[PDB]
Amino acid sequence: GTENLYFQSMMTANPTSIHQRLDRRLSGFSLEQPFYTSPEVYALDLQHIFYKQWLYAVPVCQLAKAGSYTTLRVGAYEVVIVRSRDGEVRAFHNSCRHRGSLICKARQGQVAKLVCPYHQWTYELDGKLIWANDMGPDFDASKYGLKPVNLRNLDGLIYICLSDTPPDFQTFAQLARPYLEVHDLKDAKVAFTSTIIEKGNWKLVWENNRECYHCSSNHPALCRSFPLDPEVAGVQADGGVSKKLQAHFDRCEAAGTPAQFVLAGDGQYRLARMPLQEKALSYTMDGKAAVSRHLGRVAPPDAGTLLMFHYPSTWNHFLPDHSLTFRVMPISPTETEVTTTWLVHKDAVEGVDYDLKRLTEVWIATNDEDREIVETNQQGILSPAYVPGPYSPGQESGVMQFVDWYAASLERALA
Amino acid sequence: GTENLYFQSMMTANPTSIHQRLDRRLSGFSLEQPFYTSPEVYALDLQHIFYKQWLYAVPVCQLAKAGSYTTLRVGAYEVVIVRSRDGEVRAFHNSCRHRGSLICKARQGQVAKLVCPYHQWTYELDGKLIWANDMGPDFDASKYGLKPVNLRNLDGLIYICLSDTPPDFQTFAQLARPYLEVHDLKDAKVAFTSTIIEKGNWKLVWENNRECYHCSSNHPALCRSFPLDPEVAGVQADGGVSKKLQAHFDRCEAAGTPAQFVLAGDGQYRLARMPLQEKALSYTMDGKAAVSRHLGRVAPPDAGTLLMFHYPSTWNHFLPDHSLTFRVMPISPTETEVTTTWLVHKDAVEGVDYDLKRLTEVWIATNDEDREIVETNQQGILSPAYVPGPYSPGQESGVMQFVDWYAASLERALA
Amino acid sequence: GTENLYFQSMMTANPTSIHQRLDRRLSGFSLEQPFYTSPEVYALDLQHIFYKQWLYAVPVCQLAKAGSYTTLRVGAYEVVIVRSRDGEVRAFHNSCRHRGSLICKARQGQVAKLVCPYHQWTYELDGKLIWANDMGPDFDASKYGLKPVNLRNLDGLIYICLSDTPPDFQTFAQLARPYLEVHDLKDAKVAFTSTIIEKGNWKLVWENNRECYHCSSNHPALCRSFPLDPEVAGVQADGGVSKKLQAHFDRCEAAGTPAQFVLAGDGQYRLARMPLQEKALSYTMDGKAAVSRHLGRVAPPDAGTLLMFHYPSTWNHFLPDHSLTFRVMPISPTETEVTTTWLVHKDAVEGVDYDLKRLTEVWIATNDEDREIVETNQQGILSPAYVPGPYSPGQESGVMQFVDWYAASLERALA
Ligand SMILES: CN1CCC[C@H]1C(=O)O
Ligand SMILES: CN1CCC[C@H]1C(=O)O
Ligand SMILES: CN1CCC[C@H]1C(=O)O
Ligand code: FES
Ligand code: FES
Ligand code: FES
Ligand SMILES: [Fe+3]
Ligand SMILES: [Fe+3]
Ligand SMILES: [Fe+3]
Repeated sequence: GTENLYFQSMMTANPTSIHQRLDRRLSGFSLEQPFYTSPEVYALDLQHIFYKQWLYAVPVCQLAKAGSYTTLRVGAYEVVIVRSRDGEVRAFHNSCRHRGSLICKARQGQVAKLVCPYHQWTYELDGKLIWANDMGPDFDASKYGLKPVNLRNLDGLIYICLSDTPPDFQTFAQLARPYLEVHDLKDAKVAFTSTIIEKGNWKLVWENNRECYHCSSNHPALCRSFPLDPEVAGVQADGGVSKKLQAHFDRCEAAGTPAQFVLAGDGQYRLARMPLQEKALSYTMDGKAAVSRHLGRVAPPDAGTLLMFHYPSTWNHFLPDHSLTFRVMPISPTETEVTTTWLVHKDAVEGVDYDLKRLTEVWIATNDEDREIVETNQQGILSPAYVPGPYSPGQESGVMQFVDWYAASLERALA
Repeated sequence: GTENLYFQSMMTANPTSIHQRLDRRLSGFSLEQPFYTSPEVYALDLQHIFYKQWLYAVPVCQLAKAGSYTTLRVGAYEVVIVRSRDGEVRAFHNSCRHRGSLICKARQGQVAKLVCPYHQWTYELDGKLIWANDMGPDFDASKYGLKPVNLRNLDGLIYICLSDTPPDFQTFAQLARPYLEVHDLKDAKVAFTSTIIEKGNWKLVWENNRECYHCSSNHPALCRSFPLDPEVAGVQADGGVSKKLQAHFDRCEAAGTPAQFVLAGDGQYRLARMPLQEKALSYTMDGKAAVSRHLGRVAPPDAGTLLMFHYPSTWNHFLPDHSLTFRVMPISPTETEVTTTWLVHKDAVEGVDYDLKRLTEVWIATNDEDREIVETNQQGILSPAYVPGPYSPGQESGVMQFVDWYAASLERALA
Repeated sequence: GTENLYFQSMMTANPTSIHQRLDRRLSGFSLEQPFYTSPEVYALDLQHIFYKQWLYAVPVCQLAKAGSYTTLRVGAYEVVIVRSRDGEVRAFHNSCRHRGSLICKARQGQVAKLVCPYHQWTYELDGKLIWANDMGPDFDASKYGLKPVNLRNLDGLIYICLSDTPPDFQTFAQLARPYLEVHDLKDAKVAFTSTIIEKGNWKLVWENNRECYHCSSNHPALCRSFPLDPEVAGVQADGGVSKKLQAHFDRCEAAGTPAQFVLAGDGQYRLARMPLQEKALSYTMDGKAAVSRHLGRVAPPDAGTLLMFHYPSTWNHFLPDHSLTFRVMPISPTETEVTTTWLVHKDAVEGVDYDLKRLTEVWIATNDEDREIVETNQQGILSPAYVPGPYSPGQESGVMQFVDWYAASLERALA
């Protein structure tokens, strides 16, 4: 399979020479092999991208209850996110300060205190070490609380940053709020979660995500509701919006629902509320709303889909009736974890207000089709005969946009 | 298992120092550990041996039909071999020139055109890019056809070479033709294929193949039909042929069937038509022909077995009634893929002219026994206590011959 | 799982800089990450610790019969231990001197001679090559006997050393004999063996073993019979023995059973006969003897447990009724094999004198609980946020003792 091909390919690969490769890179072409296949570049992507930027973790509604927690792995980091006694959500390194053990072993739960399973060093929900057995009179517990992790709440969506010197989150947060607040995500519940591993590099997952050049042949279910128009998927709107699209933005905004396409100065994130195809209202097989009790106050009913990406961790679709978040996490040079979360109103009842299959089938199928595509792409790229090829200017503008953001971010980090 | 032992062994291994190891190598001894166990030597074997020499791929009869194709992996290369519209068989890198994707995902099939599953760039069966959607007015498709792979047809057997500067194939092809043509391989069909992975280095598979020192204890089925006489398996005939053997060569050649032992000047290949044991006619449990409708025009009926090896990819047995090809492909430092293909006349009918079990049981068993032997050999070699030992001059002349060819080829490539 | 976390963690890890890390190490703290996670340190641990020190292999009673043998893997070494024709137990490298093959493929068995399965080079049970087929007149078999492995018999327990220059074993052997001889281990049989792989570094297995700081929360079955008192598990007795403990040592020694705590000058090994909790006599759920026919002549019946450790390979519990040996063998940087062997009197009859479940359930459970603990510890340590933490002086004195022995041994080896 791909794991073998990965080993085979790295055996004869030329040196990574990253500065030389970055120097000769042209924006209109796919990346040279080792960006997608080498452990050297993968290590740089972890150190300089995933461990330095803000990352989407989970919806805040998963931490609704007192003492609730959820855990996730980011690269080699094990993080626990908890609702503290004061109602604040905080994140910590899930590593006991005694001898290093994980403290929370389950993916989610509720606790009164964080108690290490090894020797029961006990921490308060704010990270403070409040009991350590028989450590002697010269032990200073104030030096041994859990190590915090930088955390922000983006209007009901929890973001974290593993750096001691996180970049600016506030510009993004301020920009996004008008678009997100109308979805009332703090009042959501998780209706379903799907976690899959795709056997391709995280950048291949993103390049695939940032175009619909592949969609008509590969996504029969999605194409019923999501338009193939390159302006929707891509970033050609940044230079100017078509009349048809602006007319949609205006219908939304006349109705009080922010829609207008906005792209970060540095290209890290984009928000836009795009029309669905034809008469579709939601990502379903019949095109109608999946949930009869809407999540948020979006108007009009055919307001379409709020697209939001924030590199490197997340793309999202916020519809009038429900919302979907996607989290991208690196597993190895040729493996990527994608977590899709369906959010519905907290009072929407499964079997009454929505049907689980009807709610999820379209994107379950789509993700599976994307995974197959990404994996097939990865296998060809592993050939030593692979060379960069040209992106379509009309169909892949969004791919070039992502690859530029990635290369610039890496260049800056290596400076 | 062996994968663990591989990791354990490389941890404490001395540096590879390949030039120093090559310098001190004596031809009468097995190779020092890292030749059989190290990823450093494995990488050199791929780069300098498998990616530079002509390799057996598949019988041409698998590409009998219009638009037929077959795919194979050689190291990290994914290759597709196709019968083009003009009747020519060509090979290409199975990597789309857009973003790199595999084009043909199945092991075999038929197509009208080669259509990439990702964004449907469409290629003619000669590799030319004939359609690429929405690539703009400055896109030159003539720069983006599939990359060709050097290919030859050795009398019904397809060989390929991954180098842009392939070595001479013509000397071998010219020498082999008289021996092969009488088997009419272009009129064969594949009756059966067996693919196994042996957990030993590709060179251990070859060293095992090039002797029958192990045969009497390890191959009860084979020994019924294949002689143990070292002159048969080995290369002592190169210095002079025994009277008994020459008498066999003469029976064949008086009957118009080329038999005489011939060995390449550089040792890369050897052809010889050798007698079977006793009264055996074929590789069966009862010694009689497996197929009643013969593949080719070999005479007399006890002409025996045409042995042909061509390093590094193939050994072969061509009998009067059917033929067997073996393809050796490297998987990792301690793994090798061996593909055995049974060829019979295209009009031979399974259940009438041959029985599948009767046709295949002997070599299925033999390959399994060889695999066990090679794997057991590999495990001992992984010990840091392993040191070269002496080959038997009488029983292992053919092993020394292979190891010399390998070492010389590596020396020349590193020069 | 852990294998992924291992790969993730090594990607961004700082250089190992082992001399710098060793230089700054403080004895009161857990080790810096790469000691527990890096392949570089693992390679040094194999080369300088496991391949240089004496290691426990198996009880001699497994080699009771003529021509009996047993095999084990130590790192990448494959070793065979055999009872020779003269009654001596010897060990050899299980690698044929011809081409390297394993000779003995089974874990245990009996043979007349050691016959290589490949080409049947035949060795006497003392390693001498007595037959090699068709090797020519200039073959000197005296140069090609099996390579010996240094072996000692510690009062019924077989120890080996992979170095050509083994350290002193005699000081340990002489010290241990009075304690061990009363267990009559030469008259034992193996009642049961359990082999498990724990997904943590071998040093984490040892650090866990050398404290009961974790025991009250994690070992309900064990705590019924094994005391939590830090003086029992640890090495605080080295500076002076409590009155209660000395009273126990005196009961044993008045009765002729050596008990007194003794610790090696260099800390490599320790023997002590410790009291069990409450009225317990053995490691059972009811606290009574597991076997009605005792192994050895220990007195009094509540003499408790003879604890013996010898780094890096073994800890042991010798009770009045039966004994348990534990063998620690490295598998990878984050994997360790632990083999627990229950020894009972050779005439003790399963189903009459002991019940298999009753005999083994306590330590089967305990080992499983330890494995979970070690694996959870390993996962947290893999975080790049992991930093050394302080050991409990009162509860983890034995952990510091082991870590000191390890660091000193590595320092000396690198000198
Ligand atoms: C639906 N795909 C194609 C382009 C947009 C992307 C998304 O999920 O945002
Ligand atoms: C049958 N074995 C032993 C020597 C020849 C080899 C072969 O398959 O060509
Ligand atoms: C029972 N554990 C805790 C300390 C002693 C250790 C042992 O098995 O020797
Ligand atoms: S590792 Fe957490 S209390 Fe010891
Ligand atoms: S990768 Fe083949 S058409 Fe895009
Ligand atoms: S490898 Fe043992 S006899 Fe040949
Ligand atoms: Fe898609
Ligand atoms: Fe064989
Ligand atoms: Fe324990």
